[PDB]
Parts: sequence; C-alpha cells; structure tokens
Amino acid sequence: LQFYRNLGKSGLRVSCLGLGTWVTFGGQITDEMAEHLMTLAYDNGINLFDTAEVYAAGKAEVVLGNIIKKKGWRRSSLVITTKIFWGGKAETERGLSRKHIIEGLKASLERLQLEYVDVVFANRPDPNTPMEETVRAMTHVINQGMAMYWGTSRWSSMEIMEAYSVARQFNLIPPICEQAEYHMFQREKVEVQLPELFHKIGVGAMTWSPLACGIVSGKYDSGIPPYSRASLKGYQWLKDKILSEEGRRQQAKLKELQAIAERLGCTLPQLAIAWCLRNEGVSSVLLGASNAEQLMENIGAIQVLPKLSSSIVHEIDSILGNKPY
Amino acid sequence: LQFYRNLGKSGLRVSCLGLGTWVTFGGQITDEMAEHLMTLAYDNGINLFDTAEVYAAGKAEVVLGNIIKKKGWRRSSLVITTKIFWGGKAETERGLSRKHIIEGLKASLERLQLEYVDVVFANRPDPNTPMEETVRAMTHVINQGMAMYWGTSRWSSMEIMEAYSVARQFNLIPPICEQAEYHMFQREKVEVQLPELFHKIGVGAMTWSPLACGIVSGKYDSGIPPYSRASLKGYQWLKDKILSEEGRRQQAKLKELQAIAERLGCTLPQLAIAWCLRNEGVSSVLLGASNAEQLMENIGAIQVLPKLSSSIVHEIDSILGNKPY
Amino acid sequence: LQFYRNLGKSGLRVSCLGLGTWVTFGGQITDEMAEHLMTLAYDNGINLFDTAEVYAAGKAEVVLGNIIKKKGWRRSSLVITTKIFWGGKAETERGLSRKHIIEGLKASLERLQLEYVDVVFANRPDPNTPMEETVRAMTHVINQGMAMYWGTSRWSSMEIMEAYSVARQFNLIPPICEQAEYHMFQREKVEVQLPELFHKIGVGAMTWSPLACGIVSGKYDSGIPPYSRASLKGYQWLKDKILSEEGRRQQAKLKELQAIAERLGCTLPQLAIAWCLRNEGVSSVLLGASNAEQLMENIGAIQVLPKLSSSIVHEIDSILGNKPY
Amino acid sequence: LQFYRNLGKSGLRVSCLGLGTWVTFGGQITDEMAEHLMTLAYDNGINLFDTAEVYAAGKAEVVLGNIIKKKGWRRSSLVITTKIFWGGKAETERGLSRKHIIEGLKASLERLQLEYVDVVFANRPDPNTPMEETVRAMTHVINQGMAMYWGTSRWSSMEIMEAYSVARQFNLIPPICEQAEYHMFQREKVEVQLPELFHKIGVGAMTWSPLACGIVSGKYDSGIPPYSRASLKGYQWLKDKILSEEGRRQQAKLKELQAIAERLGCTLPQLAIAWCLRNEGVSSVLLGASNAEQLMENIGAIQVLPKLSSSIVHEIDSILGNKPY
Ligand SMILES: NC(=O)C1=CN([C@@H]2O[C@H](COP(=O)(O)OP(=O)(O)OC[C@H]3O[C@@H](n4cnc5c(N)ncnc54)[C@H](OP(=O)(O)O)[C@@H]3O)[C@@H](O)[C@H]2O)C=CC1
Ligand SMILES: NC(=O)C1=CN([C@@H]2O[C@H](COP(=O)(O)OP(=O)(O)OC[C@H]3O[C@@H](n4cnc5c(N)ncnc54)[C@H](OP(=O)(O)O)[C@@H]3O)[C@@H](O)[C@H]2O)C=CC1
Ligand SMILES: NC(=O)C1=CN([C@@H]2O[C@H](COP(=O)(O)OP(=O)(O)OC[C@H]3O[C@@H](n4cnc5c(N)ncnc54)[C@H](OP(=O)(O)O)[C@@H]3O)[C@@H](O)[C@H]2O)C=CC1
Ligand SMILES: NC(=O)C1=CN([C@@H]2O[C@H](COP(=O)(O)OP(=O)(O)OC[C@H]3O[C@@H](n4cnc5c(N)ncnc54)[C@H](OP(=O)(O)O)[C@@H]3O)[C@@H](O)[C@H]2O)C=CC1
Repeated sequence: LQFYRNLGKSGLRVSCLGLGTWVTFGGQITDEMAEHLMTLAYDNGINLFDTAEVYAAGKAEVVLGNIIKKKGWRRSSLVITTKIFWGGKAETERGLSRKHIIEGLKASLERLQLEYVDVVFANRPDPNTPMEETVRAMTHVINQGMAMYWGTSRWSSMEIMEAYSVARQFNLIPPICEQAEYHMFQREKVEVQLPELFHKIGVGAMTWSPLACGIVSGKYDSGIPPYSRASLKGYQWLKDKILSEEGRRQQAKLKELQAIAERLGCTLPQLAIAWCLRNEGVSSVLLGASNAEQLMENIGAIQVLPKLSSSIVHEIDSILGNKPY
Repeated sequence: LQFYRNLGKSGLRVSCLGLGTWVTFGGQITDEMAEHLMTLAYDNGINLFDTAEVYAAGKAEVVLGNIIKKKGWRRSSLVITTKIFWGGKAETERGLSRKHIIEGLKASLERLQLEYVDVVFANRPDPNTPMEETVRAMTHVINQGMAMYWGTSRWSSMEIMEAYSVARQFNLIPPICEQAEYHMFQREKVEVQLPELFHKIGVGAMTWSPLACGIVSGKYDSGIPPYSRASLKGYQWLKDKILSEEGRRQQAKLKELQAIAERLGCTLPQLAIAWCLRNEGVSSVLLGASNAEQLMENIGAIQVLPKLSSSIVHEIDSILGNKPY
Repeated sequence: LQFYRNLGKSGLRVSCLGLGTWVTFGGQITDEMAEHLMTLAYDNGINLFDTAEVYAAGKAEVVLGNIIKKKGWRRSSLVITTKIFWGGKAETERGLSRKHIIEGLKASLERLQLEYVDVVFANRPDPNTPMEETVRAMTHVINQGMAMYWGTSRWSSMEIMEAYSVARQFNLIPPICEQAEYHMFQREKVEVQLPELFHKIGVGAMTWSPLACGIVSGKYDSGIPPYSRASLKGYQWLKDKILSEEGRRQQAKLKELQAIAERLGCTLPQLAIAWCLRNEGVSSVLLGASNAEQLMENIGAIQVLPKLSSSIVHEIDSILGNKPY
Repeated sequence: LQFYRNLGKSGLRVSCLGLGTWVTFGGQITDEMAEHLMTLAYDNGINLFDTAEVYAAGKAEVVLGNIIKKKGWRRSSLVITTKIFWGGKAETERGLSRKHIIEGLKASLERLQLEYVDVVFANRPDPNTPMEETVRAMTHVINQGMAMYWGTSRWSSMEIMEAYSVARQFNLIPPICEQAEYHMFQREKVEVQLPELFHKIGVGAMTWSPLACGIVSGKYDSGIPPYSRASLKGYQWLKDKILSEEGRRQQAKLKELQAIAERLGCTLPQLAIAWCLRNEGVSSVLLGASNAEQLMENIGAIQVLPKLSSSIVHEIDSILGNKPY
C-alpha cells in the first residue's frame, strides 16, 4: 500500500482517502463537528477535501473555508477540490458555459476564502454547452490561477475523450480526473471503463460514496454506531432505495459480507472501504462522515487492506455476484 | 416555445426577449422610467440587456449601470451586452482597432460599473482595420476577463466567416453572434443568410427593431398607447422614412395585418414581435420601450406565439409579399 | 493628401506628422517650451508623440508624461510611442532580452505615468538576443496591456522578416512598423526596402530626422529662425559631419534647393518635410522642434504638399543626384 | 576573456562569476557577513546570485532579500535565481507538479521580497510528474511575471531534451539553462554532454561547487585561509568523502596541482576556479564563500585566466588523469 499516490498521471499527490463535505458541512452536522472531523482527517495524513457550490447552497464551502483559516494549515499542504454546475435559480446560474464556470468558481472561491482550488470539477455533463467552450473555460480559470487542474464527474468515457480531443486540437488543458461513484454495488464504470482512460489519456479516478450513502455499513439492519441520513430532510429517495425490493436484496448480501468482516477482524464499513482501495486504478476514495467515530472507523480501513487476499476478493464477488464484464 | 435558449451554439442562455437601451436610457425617458422598465423586464424573466458606448454618449451605459447597482441583482443572473465602434470625436476613438476595442470596452465598463460584459459586439464593420487585429483584440479582452464572448453587428456573412477563418487559423476565439435588424419589412438577412452561418459555424442571431422603430405598431395611423420617436431630436430620417412614398405603402399593409391581430386577439405590436420569435433561428429579440405599458404589451407577444399557425404566417407573407428567396 | 493614415497595414491611425522628444524634452528646451510645443501639435491635429527610455536619461519621458496629465487630453486621443534598448549602466539594463523589455517598458511607463504606450519599439537590433525571445517578450507586454503594438528601428529588412517568421511560427504578434531615418540625404532604405516589407508583411514606415538634425533647414548657411544643436553638449559628431568635406557638398546642394523653395513659396524646411510625405509609403514623419516658430513652420509643410509636382520632384533628384536604385 | 556573457543562447547577460547562498546565508555565516559578501560581489561586477527554497529552510532567501532591499540596488541590475523542489514536509510540498511550482516559487518570492526571479530552476528531476505538466507550469509562472526564464538542474541530457520537445510540441517555453556540478574532479557532464545541448537547443551551463565544497582549496592538507564545512552540522557525508580512500587519492593530486599554482603565481582555489572558466561552454561559475577573504581570493581567479595555456591545461589533465571521453 501507498498512502499517497498520484491523481491519475498528474503530478498532484493525494492521500488514498479524502474527506468530502456533501450533506454534512453547513447542513447535517454542526460547524464544531466539522472542524473536529477535518482536524482528525488532516492530522491523520488526509490532504484531500472535496466540496461543491451546490452543497448546502454554498454553506459547505463557507464552513470548509472557515475551518481552514481558523486552523491555519499551510495552503500548500492541502488539496482542495470543488464541483461546479448548479449555482443558483437564475437560468444562467447553472451549466458548464464559460459564464457559469467563471462566475461559479469565483463565487465558490469567495465562500471558501481561497485564491484557488487544486482541482475544479464539472459536477456533471452539460448538453447545452459545446465541449470547446467548456474546455477553454476550464483552461482559462487554470491560467488565471483560480485552479491548478480540472476534472469531470458523471461524464461518459466518450465525453471525457471528447474533452481530451478538444484540448489537444486547440492546445488547451486536458482533464486529469473523473469523480465516479464506487462501492460494492456500483462497479462497472470504475472497474472496466476508467482504467481504459487512465492508460489512453492519463485520467485518474477519484471515487465517492464508498458505503452507498451509508447502506453498505449495514446501519439499516447490522450497522455501525452513528446517525441516520435515509431519514433526513429531502432524502426520501434514499429511504425508498433502501426499502425497495432490491434494497432488501443488497441488504441481504451485506449480512453475508458482514461475516467475512468479522472473520477478517474489522467492521463492515472498513471492509467496504478497503475494498475500494484494492484497485490500483482508484487514486483516492472520498469518505463521508457525520461524527468522529465514523471517521476514525473508516480511516481504519487502511489496516484492513493487507488482509484482503485474492480469495477474499473472489469470495466477495460470489456474494455480490456482480463482478463487471 | 422555449423561453430561454442558447445564443447561437454557445453555452450562454438568454431569454427569447431582451430589453435594449437605444434612444431610451439617458435620453428620451427618465432614469426613474428606466429603472422601472428594467425591473419589470427582470422580474418577468428577461436577463438580456443591450447597450452601446455610442448610445446617449455613454449615458445609456451609466443609467443601466446605476439601475444594476441600485437593484442589487446578482451579476450571474444578468446577461449584459454592449457594442463598440463610435466612442469619441478623436480620430483614434472610433473603429475596431485593438486600441479602440481595448479603450472603448474599458470605458463602457467604467460607465457600466462592471468588471465585464457577457458579450461585446462590434457595432459595425471596419474597413480600416485588418480582421486579424480585430479578432485578436476581441480574443484579448475575453482572456482579460473584460468580456465572456464577442459578437458582430451589421457584418456580412462573408465578413463573419472571415472572422471565423482568422480565429481558426491563429487559434483565437470565433464570434458567437450577429445582431441583425429584423421585422416584417426587413427579412432577407435573418431568414436566409443567418441560418447558413448557424449551421456552418454556430453563429446565433440576436435581432433588433422588432417594430421598425415603432413603425410596425401602427402608431402612425392605427397605433398602440405610447409616445412618438419619429418626432424626436435628430430623427428627421425616421420621420422622412415614415412619410416616404414607401412609408405609406408599408403603413397600408399594416392596416391589413392589424386585422389578423384582432382576429388573433392581440395587438399589432404583439403580432409583429411574436412573428420575430416564430424563427427557431432567432435566439432573442431586443425590445424597445419608452414606457411600462409598451413593455408589458410587448412582453405579451409570448402568448401570441402558440396561436401563430403556418396558414397565419403564409397569410402574413401574402400581405407583406416580401418573403425572402 | 490624407492627414490621418494607417501605420502600415495596422488599424492604428496616425497623423502624417508627429512630434518627437529627442534632444528636446528634459534637455535642450524648458518644460514650459515643451508643454507649449505639444499643445500646439495636439491642437493642430497631431496625435503621434515619440520618445525613448534613453532620451535625457528618462527625463524626456517624465516631461512628456507631465504635459499629458497637466493638459488632461483623453488617452484615447493620443498615440504615444517609446523605444527600448539603453536603460541603464548595468549589464542587464540594455538590449532586447525579455528581462530588459519587461523592466525597460515598465520603467518608461512609470516615468510617463501611463498604463501603456500605443507602440513600443526596439530602438535597435540586438546581436546577443535570439529573435524568439524578443518577439515573445514584445508579444508578452502587448498581452499584458503594457503596449498596443510593437515596432522595430534600425533593423534590416531581413531582421524584420525574421521577426515576422518567428511570430508566424510560434503564433506570436508580428511587428507593425519600422522607425527609419529619412531625408533628402538618406533615401535608400525608405524608398527601396521598406515598400517591399509593406506589401509582403504589412510593415509601415515611420520616419525621423526630416531635416537631418537641422542640416536640411540650411541653418548652417541659409537657415530658418531658430537655435543651434550642432553646438550642443555631446553633439561634436553632428558639428563634425556638418564641417566635413561632404558636409560642405550637401550644404552646397541645399543652396540650389533653397531656390526651388522660394520658387514654390515656402521655406526650405517645409520643402524638405513635405518631400518626406510625398511617399504614400511613409505613414508618418516625426518632427523635431526646439521652439514654437520652428514647429509651426514645419507643420506648414502640409500646404507645400499639393504644389509638389513630379517635375519638381525630378528636379530635386537631379540636384541631389542620389535617387535610390 | 569576456566578463559578461550570455546564459546559453538567451538574451540574459550574466557575470562569469556568481555568488551562491547554499550552506551560507541564513546558516553558517551571519547576516552581517552575508551583506558584506554580496556587496563585495556586486561592487566587483557580479550580478548573478543563486539561492533555493530549501536552503536553510527559506532563511537563505530571506537574508538575500533583506540585503537587496537594504542596499537599494536596482532590480534591473541584478540577476536573481532560485531553485524549486523541496519546500516542506507535506506530501504536496515537494516535486515539480504545477501545484508546487506555483506555490513554491510564490513562497520564495515572498521570502525574497521580490515580484520575480530572473531564472527559476527545477532543483532536480521529478519521476512522479509528467514533463508536460512541469513545462506548462514553468511557462505559466513566466507568463505571470513571476520569473523571466527557467532552467533545470541535475537533469540528464535526455530529460532536458524531453522538456524542449514538450515546449515545441505545445508551444511552451523551453529551458534556457542547466545548473551542473563542475570542478577538476567532476567533468564528464559539463565537458561532453552540455556542449551538445548548447549547439542543438541553446541550453547554457551554469556550474556550481568549483572547489568541490572546499576540497579543492586543499584546506584539508594545503588549504587557504578560511573556516571548515566538512565539520559542520549535517555534513558528515562531506567529511566521509574527504576521509574516504579516494578522498585521499584526490587530496594527493591537489598537492601536485598546488605546485602548478605557485608556478603560476596564484592560489590553488584561484587555479581551480579559473580552470572552470577556461570553457567557453560555461556561462558562469557559482562561487561559495563564508568570508570576505575567500570571496576576494576567488574573484581573483579572473586574473589567473590568461596565464592558463593549453600546455598548462594538458599538464592538469595528466595530474588528474580523468579528462572526459
Ligand atoms: N462528484 C459527485 O457527483 C459526488 C461526489 N461525492 C463526494 O463523496 C462524498 C460523499 O460520500 P457520501 O456519498 O456522503 O457517503 P458514503 O458512502 O461514504 O457514506 C457516508 C455516510 O455513511 C454513514 N457512515 C459513514 N461511516 C460510517 C460508519 N463507520 N459506520 C456507520 N455509518 C457510517 C453516515 O451516515 P449518517 O449521516 O446517516 O450518519 C455518512 O454520512 C462527498 O463528501 C463528496 O465530496 C458525493 C456524491 C456525489
Ligand atoms: N446593433 C445594432 O446595430 C442595433 C441594435 N439595436 C438594439 O435593439 C433595441 C432597439 O429597438 P428600437 O430599435 O428602439 O425599437 P423597436 O423596433 O422595438 O420599437 C420600439 C419603439 O416603438 C415604440 N413602441 C414599442 N412598443 C410599443 C407598443 N407596444 N405600442 C406602441 N409603440 C410601441 C416606441 O416608440 P416611442 O419611443 O416613439 O414611444 C419604442 O421606442 C436597442 O435597445 C438596441 O439594444 C437597435 C438599433 C441598432
Ligand atoms: N528611432 C530612432 O532611432 C530615432 C528616432 N528619432 C525620432 O525623430 C525625432 C528626431 O528628429 P531630429 O532627429 O531631432 O530632427 P529633425 O531632422 O526634424 O531636425 C529638427 C531640428 O532642426 C532644427 N529645426 C527644426 N525645424 C526647424 C525650422 N523650421 N527652421 C530651422 N531649424 C529647424 C532644430 O535645431 P535646434 O535644436 O538646433 O534649434 C531641431 O531640433 C525625435 O523626436 C524622435 O522621436 C530621432 C532619432 C533616432
Ligand atoms: N543546483 C544545485 O544542485 C546546486 C547549486 N549550488 C550553487 O553553487 C553554490 C555552492 O558552491 P559550494 O557548492 O558551496 O562551494 P565551492 O565548491 O565553491 O566551495 C566553497 C566553500 O569552499 C571554501 N572556500 C571557498 N573559497 C575558499 C578559499 N578561497 N580558500 C579556502 N576555502 C575556500 C569554503 O569552505 P567553509 O565554508 O568550510 O569555509 C566555502 O563554503 C551555491 O551557492 C549554489 O547557488 C550548490 C549545490 C547544488
């Protein structure tokens, strides 16, 4: 295991684990909790912190920014990343047009109280904006020192390749990373497609929702000590998914996986996370945590890593029976 | 109907209707009226506001800028555009030379009290300036964050193509839009030529003078409630056009069109404007208004849109008998 | 005659006559005189004012800058140009290296109290600096808004072409003008070589020393009312040239030319200057003046222009017997 | 001999001798000593001063910066250079990634109290960073005015060529110089490889450790008046090298060289340094000095230069018996 690795083939070194701020900062948890969670993460070697202009309507960014100024950590020791797409109710306040990328990132930076982010991501694809406009815009903010690199999220392999094509044709800067969902019940893209882009154009993979929003911790049957999101304001969809006919099917397999965990001497959450890092293809996994206990338990997945043999992996595949092909 | 659409093939989303500031702001109407007209427009979904360094010798821009700071609307919810060409009596204070484009836009920005405009247009072609110099200059102000995009106005298809040629040869930024005159008595360019540029190089069309400066409202025989421009200082030309042998010919056809309007249950102005939006090729129509009544009547053209059948259109063509070919 | 014309094929319009500041501003004449000379020039339509970082060790630039702020003329109505090369006694304070072009122009701008000059010239060729470095540097200051265009001076046709080559190969900005010496006794370059560059690469010609530092006014035998430079501090070389065996030869021909002048009803200085403007190839002639009388007499050459027939020109050639071939 | 020469084929003129700041400024010597050493160097024509973000943890840069502001020397008369690579204990605080090059140089500039350095070097190769990212980053800081040129150090010929390749393929700025070790016991690279890069891609050579950290002054057997570094904190390696079986072998040859020195009428240090400048291929030699006596003795090597005949050189080769092939 390598705690720090390159994000894709770029020169940006990130910790294999990062702390995100979705649903948490400026929302579910208190600012005191947030400051505690980031300090723990930072003091434990994590240098990657992800946020977005849409999270808690900018509040997540403000909190994140406040913790950074309050703690006084050197900017050069942090790797801050934020996503852009949804930045307001006005028509021109969403998308990947040059206008919103400039205005959006500028706004996030003000809220974050930072001159620049290390990586600015397109939170998702934009059907209404030509790839050229977007790539120039991304290239622009980087040349303006508002960001060091840029990445994509929820983009198809072809779309990412199109970005690369545009960059090479007009001599702009290619994307260095894709933020994809990755957990035992969402594997195809990261396991089959992303490696392809890594070898062809050096694009790295930063994954999110290691526990499927908490579903994989088993907290909805055999879970670890924490709070509940499925029962949070506006997450009726999450509750539905969990209570769905299939929600029960996966919740059943977790029981079998829970076994392997005990057998390995770690919690289910730790198994699931270390599982995401088995991939050499995954540069870093973004953690989600509402309390210090969950965070440290998760950060413990690092230890579960060496004890993950090929047969243990194959055994996992059989239980999940969804290995990508 | 789509209220918001892309300006050409760019990522900039504009309202199908915009409010201009020619003859009005800083001139014909009072600042109080102006603030009232823009607020109405803004509150009704219009995000496109056009001006020019030449309008009322910069006063139009100042008023526009004052309304924006006074109202406090978010910059990211507005799409401001201004034209450059005539910026002073000095020899070097006019044209499309790098010198005037930089100095001109910089001046408009100061008067507008804005860091940048969304689109900066060349108010007209410049015979004395090489296309390369102009395109570099436009590309320059965009890279300097003084503007997000640039467009042309009163340029020929070939000239616009030449701009595009220059941009692709030296890797500069192509124009995204052409501001052309468009109303029932001026159709050829927008109906026949502009679509060609849209498909070939993604150039969009933003039209102006939907009512031919007021002539199409019939206010010079069967017009709507408002004031008179043809009788304004320096518009002797407009009065002449209206009193011309042909001025009477078109004023005659309006009578026939006025019929269709009543039949449709809308005013002549509404018919004429909704007529301009029938085109999928027209990204947005710039309105001209000296009072709140005219503005709301015009903004009503949106409703007249669905009730505009092909036969109604063909019937219009027969009355006008000028359909482009 | 066209009072204003394009500098080369660029979009920058200049007056056929400009006022320079060599030997004069911050040196030979008083600041009061300078302010008077520029005001006269400006009020008479001249918008071109040339200076250099070397002139009076920067004082010329300071004076020029002071007159501009004091008079309050709009920056957009002026065309300021300065040359760079000799900017200090330190090794790295001279040349056309990126370092000196940046530092040199930045210094001139501070002394001039201006954000930018319209044209920055290389005062002369640099053997110790690669053309690429120089062209990038020039391109750089233009993109940084420190200058609008750049030109060369005392460069050979080949050198200018090499600059153009570099610009097109790396997509940098080509030079738009060459500042060459031009008067009845220095003709070859401007009459034979410069036109070639104008047609091939649009390079314009801005000429200097219309009177050969005063020698052509005949003030050293049959001259106009003024002061003496040949007898100034450090111009022993000028005195020598005038007293040279050839100095007498040319001083003899002036006598014959003086005749043609009277015959035309103008002074010798006016003849000589209007002679420089007969060329369509000369965009502008930089005047040198130590007092208001000389300036207005010179500015009068404009009138002598129409009365300059082909036979009068041919008659001049015979007297000079140095027509270029 | 030419006291000032071009650094490689660039336009940057440097003194054949420069003063470095490794081990000295902010460390071994006092700030008073430092100010004295730089003043001597400056007053003697040296305009080249090298430092690094790693030297004395930034203190070297601070001292250097303080001397510069205190003395008030014109920025345009100095050639400041610093190296980037090791800038902190955090993972992302080292390397040649865009992130560290920007943050690192920005930090050095703050400590140096300067807007820019003349040349920013990569202190060494980075295996974890793609050449493209590095060259863009270097090109970026130059375009941002944080540096005038950039160079490499401890890079292989191939690596330097790869940088050049990247620059020409994406139209970025190539490196102008390589900082290589060079003294009588380290010759291969500077004598055989560097000339190759100079002719092929104009890369110049700036050498360091003319005395092999002091070993060549003979101060460890027959040395000049000064202090001892081999016995300094953390230089156990240097002491070891000197006491090594080979340390004695070279220390033996010095005895023979010491002879030639007396015969030439100069000190061993002077011989060794002037030896480094015999090369037309070496643009400049960076001196190391802990006191004014060493500095002036070294600066004296300039005089030893003319008295260095081919036979004297050949005689040196025989004693060293390591001439490159
Ligand atoms: N680019 C994109 O499209 C997206 C990126 N992301 C990134 O990834 C992060 C999101 O991960 P998220 O998706 O929130 O979640 P995870 O899948 O990592 O689940 C974290 C949630 O699971 C619960 N949990 C965590 N650890 C434990 C534990 N040890 N025991 C029990 N329960 C535990 C908590 O639930 P509770 O709160 O109920 O206590 C917590 O909020 C974000 O911060 C963001 O940066 C996320 C979504 C989209
Ligand atoms: N780029 C270019 O070359 C140009 C661009 N434009 C753009 O378009 C806009 C100009 O439109 P304009 O050309 O002024 O005008 P329109 O053709 O839209 O006519 C508006 C005028 O008609 C009258 N009017 C408007 N609505 C009504 C109504 N409902 N009933 C009766 N009369 C009515 C008013 O006359 P009155 O004032 O007499 O009451 C008003 O000033 C500008 O704001 C500008 O941004 C305009 C010209 C050139
Ligand atoms: N780029 C380059 O390499 C160079 C550019 N230049 C440019 O051109 C200008 C230089 O012109 P300069 O070269 O000074 O001179 P000119 O050839 O135009 O001669 C001007 C001088 O002649 C005398 N004079 C002018 N008008 C009259 C008159 N009507 N009657 C009698 N005597 C008269 C004066 O002499 P006195 O002062 O003795 O009274 C005056 O200083 C500078 O300002 C500079 O901008 C100049 C040199 C090099
Ligand atoms: N880019 C890179 O990788 C590197 C670049 N460099 C550059 O070159 C410089 C380093 O040179 P350095 O490598 O320090 O040394 P040198 O080989 O020039 O040796 C200088 C040392 O030798 C002694 N000395 C110097 N002159 C005399 C003399 N006349 N008589 C007796 N002893 C003398 C002193 O030892 P004492 O202190 O013991 O008195 C002094 O510190 C740095 O300043 C740096 O800028 C250096 C290393 C790496």
